[PDB]
Amino acid sequence: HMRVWVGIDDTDSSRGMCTTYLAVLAMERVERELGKVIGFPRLIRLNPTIPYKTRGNGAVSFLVEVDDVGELVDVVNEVIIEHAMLDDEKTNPGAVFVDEELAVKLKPFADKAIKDVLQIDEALFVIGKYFIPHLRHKKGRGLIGALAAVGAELEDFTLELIAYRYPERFGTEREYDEESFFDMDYELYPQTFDNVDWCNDVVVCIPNTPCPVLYGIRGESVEALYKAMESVKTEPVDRRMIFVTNHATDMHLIGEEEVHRLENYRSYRLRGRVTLEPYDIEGGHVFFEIDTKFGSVKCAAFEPTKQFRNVIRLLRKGDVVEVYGSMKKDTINLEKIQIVELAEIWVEKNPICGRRMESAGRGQGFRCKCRTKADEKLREKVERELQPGFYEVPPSARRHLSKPLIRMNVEGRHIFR
RNA sequence: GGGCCCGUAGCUUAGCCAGGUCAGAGCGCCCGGCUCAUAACCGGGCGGUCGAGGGUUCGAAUCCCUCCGGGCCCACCA
Ligand SMILES: Nc1ncnc2c1ncn2[C@@H]1O[C@H](COP(=O)(O)OP(=O)(O)OP(=O)(O)O)[C@@H](O)[C@H]1O
Repeated sequence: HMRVWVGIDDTDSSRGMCTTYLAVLAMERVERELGKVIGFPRLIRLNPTIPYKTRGNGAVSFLVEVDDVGELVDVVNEVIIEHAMLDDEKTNPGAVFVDEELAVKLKPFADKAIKDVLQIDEALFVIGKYFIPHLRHKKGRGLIGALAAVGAELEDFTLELIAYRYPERFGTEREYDEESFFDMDYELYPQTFDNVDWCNDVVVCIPNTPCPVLYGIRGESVEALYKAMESVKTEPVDRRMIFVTNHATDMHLIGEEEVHRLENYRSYRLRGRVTLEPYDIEGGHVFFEIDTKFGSVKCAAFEPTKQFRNVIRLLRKGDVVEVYGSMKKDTINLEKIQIVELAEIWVEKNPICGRRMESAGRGQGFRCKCRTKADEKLREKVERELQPGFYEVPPSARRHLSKPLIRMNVEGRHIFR
């Protein structure tokens, strides 16, 4: 007997199925034909800016205890040769079978696949250092996510109960009783979180894709996911599995503290002062700029962000903030932001008398219409509405890796349920 | 004492000095849609009679008179 970590990635299709699903099918075969599957499988989300991602850049791995690693590999290669969309060109699968003892040695790699950008060669190099049995299909871009999935270190993590439909019910649209999910959220939240967007009315955990996935509930315990699991009404649940994921951890973010430049296709946490004030563009798309330890940084607050814009617009030149987000097209697409300090803002106004006064020459104060005389203008402090604290985008906007403010222990949280 | 600017839906604005689809548009808002691929025109709807008053004309947001409100400049007196 031996302990081997199986890792899989890039196997789905635009029109195809899910990668967690194929890992479940392989698991079943391992469980009854080769040995046992130890504990909960793992869904490790990686760099959410990769262009190759089919929709979320999620990779899968699971511990196994088989008698002979050779058969194991064949068995898994098979499940791929049958349930993997090898047809598409956006799908280049890869599988890894690393010995448990060796998993740890991959934390640096997985880490680099989550926060930065890697290359197929880099994955093949790791494989080459420990002669890790692997499966490279076509290009094999999957070997990246595969290794990562196994090496990814979870110091923090959330759980996710994923239920799949019956095969015949595929393609067709899912049938379910919405209202049951709110009863569910209204009864288990925060425990189970990011499952519904009230102030935007939506059920996020229920996809609308070709994927076998019926629904997918996130929580902080099996207890919650369990209570939730039965406390909901939907079509009959065929297969179902609970995954340990780095979902809602911010494992992708890079503190400014730890780097010099800021490259595109990466995410960070920065502090800065609004140099240029907020502003829209067709579609409800808000933008602004902050002065940073790097220079002039621009922040995007796209429409899908909803109620977030209602806060961002309130930002004024000179405010101190902390922006969390990924950078693409040289901009930081806000996922959440902290309002550290607010800059007061005054206004110049011409005096009165009867009524208001005008300007009498460049250096000659102001005179009435009311025939009077005054020297200075009416300066006034304009109280703001915006307030310091942490503001995040709404549930329906959340990105898998994005840590919801409900999980963070910081004061000044304005939570959007 | 004189000389200018500017005011079109809640904002920001086309059109205005070539007056005859008297009202276009982006944001907002109301209402939907997409998606648990951070996402640079996703939609529909309501919404202005064009600062106020007045005059010319077959007719003005659109040319003229003046007023309200914003705001500016040059001189003079001292
Ligand atoms: N940091 C990275 N650098 C380079 N390539 C990466 C990186 N992270 C992931 N990849 C590659 O991006 C591709 C993602 O494809 P994949 O099909 O896994 O998307 P998915 O969104 O995970 O699919 P699904 O969510 O439907 O199961 C894989 O080849 C993965 O190896």
